[PDB]
Amino acid sequence: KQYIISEELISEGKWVKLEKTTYMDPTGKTRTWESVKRTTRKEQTADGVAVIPVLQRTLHYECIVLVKQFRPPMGGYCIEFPAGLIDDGETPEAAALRELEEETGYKGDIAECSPAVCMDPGLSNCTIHIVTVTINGDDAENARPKPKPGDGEFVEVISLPKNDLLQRLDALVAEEHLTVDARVYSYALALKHA
Amino acid sequence: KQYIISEELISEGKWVKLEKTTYMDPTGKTRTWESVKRTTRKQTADGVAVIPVLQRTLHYECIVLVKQFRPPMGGYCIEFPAGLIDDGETPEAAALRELEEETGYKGDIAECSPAVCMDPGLSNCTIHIVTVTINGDDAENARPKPKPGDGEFVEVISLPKNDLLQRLDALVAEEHLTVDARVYSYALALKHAN
Ligand SMILES: Cc1cc(C(=O)Nc2ccn(C)n2)on1
Ligand SMILES: [Cl-]
Ligand SMILES: [Mg+2]
Ligand SMILES: [Mg+2]
Ligand SMILES: [Mg+2]
Ligand SMILES: [Mg+2]
Repeated sequence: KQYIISEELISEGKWVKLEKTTYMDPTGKTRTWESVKRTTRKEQTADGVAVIPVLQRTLHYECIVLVKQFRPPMGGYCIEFPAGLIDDGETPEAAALRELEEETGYKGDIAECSPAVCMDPGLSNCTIHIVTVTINGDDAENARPKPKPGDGEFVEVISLPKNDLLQRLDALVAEEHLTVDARVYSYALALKHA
Repeated sequence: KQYIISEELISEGKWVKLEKTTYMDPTGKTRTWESVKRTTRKQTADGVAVIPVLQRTLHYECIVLVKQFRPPMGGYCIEFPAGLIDDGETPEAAALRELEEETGYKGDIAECSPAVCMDPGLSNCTIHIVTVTINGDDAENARPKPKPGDGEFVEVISLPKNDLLQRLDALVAEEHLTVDARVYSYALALKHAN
């Protein structure tokens, strides 16, 4: 029934643009919407990846590896899955493994890769693949992992046991000014609910 | 250590604005970021998203989701029921309200998250995730009445909780829909639990 009629550029930065979207509603009426897009998306199947990194070690409970960094749009520190945009010609899986190593120091093994999923679809066209990766924390490569932050990247690693993730996140929110990502929270909630 | 120095308005629409944020990086170097914000924030958060657990005796427990055309996406998306919080509305009340408007179901609040971020490298947008149970055996949830506001057009899709990820994957492959990242994250964790 519904579909896009036109997309008009309102304003274009280096990284983000705003568009006036005209679309057909299901009654047959023409309507508009204000849409955010990135300018960096080329032939990739999504803008980025987010990594669900399950750190596995003998005689340890599994941990979910998270990152904390200052996010200028939020004006503060956020706890998130490791994540980055996909380079031109790069696969989602390669992007995931690369960002996970850059942000955390860990070398993961691919487990699964989602289809492109939408970040905030009432506002933007932005999409990611969520890539689940296991980390063999008994491997010597993963013994004392050091982040390789890029230019302007400043990332702290937080590994939380999977079996208590929601409470551990809540404890972090209680003891500090910082925001948990909605995908991380959704993941922690389902772990409780299961 | 890092903080915001100033925010420059680039473009302001009715619903969304684009800003250039100046911030201090941890090395002491001043840097810029392009940031999106909504023009509607008042509240605890921009919006709510509802995790609606449909409980009917002798049936599988279902998660109730919604399918809508999303103009920024140019396509249809599957999401948790959700909307913006009305000025002077509590998150819990916004959750029950949106759930009724979008699905027709009348639910009970189980728990409510702190404000969590939507896409923190792009925007300041935040929501509360509100877990709600729905007694599907009550008369008020027999023939649920969806009350769409002006221009909203929503289809309701209930999927079994214990199979959610496989059911979503199927909807993507066969219906060319985009699943929301929070929904996908929830589904993954249901599989990853234990
Ligand atoms: C973001 C975002 C949300 C909307 C939206 O519903 N816009 C409407 C509805 C009625 N008018 C006059 N504009 O557009 N962009
Ligand atoms: Cl529940
Ligand atoms: Mg990153
Ligand atoms: Mg990165
Ligand atoms: Mg809605
Ligand atoms: Mg509504």
